[PDB]
Amino acid sequence: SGFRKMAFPSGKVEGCMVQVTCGTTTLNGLWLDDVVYCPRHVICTSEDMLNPNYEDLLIRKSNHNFLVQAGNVQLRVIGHSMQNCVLKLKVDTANPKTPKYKFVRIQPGQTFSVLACYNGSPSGVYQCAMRPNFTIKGSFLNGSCGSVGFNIDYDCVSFCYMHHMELPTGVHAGTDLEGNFYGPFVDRQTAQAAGTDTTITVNVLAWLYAAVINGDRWFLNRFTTTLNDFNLVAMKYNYEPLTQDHVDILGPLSAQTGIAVLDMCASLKELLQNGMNGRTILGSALLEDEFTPFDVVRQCSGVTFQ
Amino acid sequence: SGFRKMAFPSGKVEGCMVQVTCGTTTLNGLWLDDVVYCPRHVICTSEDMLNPNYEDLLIRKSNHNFLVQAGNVQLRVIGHSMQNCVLKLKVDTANPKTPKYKFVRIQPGQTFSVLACYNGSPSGVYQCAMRPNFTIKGSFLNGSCGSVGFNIDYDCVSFCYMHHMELPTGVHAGTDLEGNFYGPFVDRQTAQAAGTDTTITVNVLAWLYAAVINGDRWFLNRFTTTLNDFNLVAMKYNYEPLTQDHVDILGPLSAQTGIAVLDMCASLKELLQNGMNGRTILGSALLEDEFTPFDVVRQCSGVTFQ
Ligand SMILES: *C(=N)[C@@H](NC(=O)[C@@H]1[C@@H]2[C@H](CN1C(=O)[C@H](NC(=O)C(F)(F)F)C(C)(C)C)C2(C)C)c1cncc2ccccc12
Ligand SMILES: *C(=N)[C@@H](NC(=O)[C@@H]1[C@@H]2[C@H](CN1C(=O)[C@H](NC(=O)C(F)(F)F)C(C)(C)C)C2(C)C)c1cncc2ccccc12
Repeated sequence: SGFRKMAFPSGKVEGCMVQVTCGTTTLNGLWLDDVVYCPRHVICTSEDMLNPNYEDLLIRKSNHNFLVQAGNVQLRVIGHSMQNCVLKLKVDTANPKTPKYKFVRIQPGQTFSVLACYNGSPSGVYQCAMRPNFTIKGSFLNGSCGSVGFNIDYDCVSFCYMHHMELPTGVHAGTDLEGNFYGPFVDRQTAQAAGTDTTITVNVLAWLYAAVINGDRWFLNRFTTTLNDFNLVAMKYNYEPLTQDHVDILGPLSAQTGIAVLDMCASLKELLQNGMNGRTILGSALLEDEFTPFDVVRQCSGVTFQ
Repeated sequence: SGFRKMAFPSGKVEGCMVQVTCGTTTLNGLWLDDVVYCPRHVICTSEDMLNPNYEDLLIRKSNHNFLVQAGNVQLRVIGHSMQNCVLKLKVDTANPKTPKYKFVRIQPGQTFSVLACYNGSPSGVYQCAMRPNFTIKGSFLNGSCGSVGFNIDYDCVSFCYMHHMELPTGVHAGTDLEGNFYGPFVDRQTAQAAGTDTTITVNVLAWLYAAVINGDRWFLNRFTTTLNDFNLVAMKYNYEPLTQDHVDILGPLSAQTGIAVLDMCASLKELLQNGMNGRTILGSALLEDEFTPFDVVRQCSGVTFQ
């Protein structure tokens, strides 16, 4: 038992991280087979990143303007192209550590692990969710651009996120691995801001099931509610609506605990209307929304990856 | 910016995890050079683990009673011995993935990363602290015995923890890598229980500094206090005493924020006496004590590992 915000083992991704330098900008790249992926704003300078034209900036570059460092070895760039907001740097060596991988785009509400990197060297790993407003509440400093987010499904790394920028509220925005931003953010230095967020209702319910599984039951009650009457309460507390597909996804957890999904919604209603009254759930005094039903089954049942 | 509970990249440790089977018990082992380390209770059976004599149990075992699985390869055990509560299984192959490593024993209050494993396959990574009562609040199921806790200092893995058991409150107990338990726990199935815990004061203060660095300042005040008058409040709220060495360790963070350590203690006093009044700090409605001053400097400055 116990419940922790748990990331995937990062080894398979560590072997893909490299350092990309262009001009006086250094950031991280992702080396798979003979391609290095990195944020296109690497080709910009301080006065470029105000309002850049990336097609213009890139045509003025040469293969030799890109320095790729794989640990303490020199990768020769033999080609370069832009794909949306990422650069693809063709190099003369295939990464021998290339795992089986996919490029997938995730939904707000889903989670992934982040391997934060600086100068191509991995620094730490942690678990994030894609917020409903398409930002992520990450932990990122100067130099961290190009760190990636991923999930692991058996032996295959599904890359879903590459870091590009920090917004004024301290949250982070980036792209999928085909270079398409999550949310309405652009890789240029405007006054852009996050925009209003919501709480991920199905995840909160999943985490309440994790708490029951781990022995926290004080918030349970004999009450029930209808889906429609629950969603009225959700809207007022800026939770997002619960759908029948969410109820279905919570079925296994419902079955395992014997607590009907709509019964747990009634528990959530009461928590939203009364608060917790000085008590905690799974070591938190807040309702946690960054665990999916999958994450909970994973950790409260024990699946591995090879 | 941002602040996350961040673990070390796990790759260097993933390459050391193996599966150890003896009888009908399977758990995890740690393979360094030509030795596999694992909890000694692997040699016990259901009726053995009540009150075992491990010297008796081990003399009745042979090298061939230990099955060591390194992925999908067979390691031949060529020797076995007991060192306190761990077994050392001499195998006929040195682990080619052996990192530079040390065996260190940590202090309550210090943190480490855990690579939870099942059947020798790594499942997830997360960050824990050694509680003042020598337990850890981990996330561990059947089969997870022998997963290890570690820190990384540049390229060298300092192993500090190997998992042995879950206590009735759902918290976890284990040993250092020389087999000596943390705390007053034994690898036998008694009625043993955690014992009373305290909050790690210096860590809370460090985390308050992380919050200031990240823009949370609402809990700051013009008040100050003396170390003695702070420690009077700490005792009443079951925080542990703050020492002058703690004040010194918090110096860099103090300097960086311009908030004197004793000023931040006065802020902590007020938080303990008034609570937070519906506000949050770094996304928490509780005072967090599982980040050390080092962890905070690490994440709010950006050190890597190679
Ligand atoms: C990458 N290592 C770094 N981010 C950038 O360099 C991007 C890049 C340039 C500015 N930028 C930013 O993240 C923002 N800028 C913005 O315009 C904003 F707010 F997103 F709209 C700054 C935080 C630097 C002002 C362009 C082309 C958008 C990076 C990544 N994560 C965190 C972080 C923290 C501090 C400095 C740089 C950071
Ligand atoms: C290892 N994979 C497993 N732990 C054990 O097998 C140890 C081992 C036997 C019993 N044990 C336990 O962790 C406790 N037993 C206790 O006696 C206690 F509470 F610690 F005092 C049980 C939780 C199984 C009752 C001995 C020799 C102490 C393990 C490790 N982590 C979690 C976990 C959860 C469920 C089952 C087994 C678990």
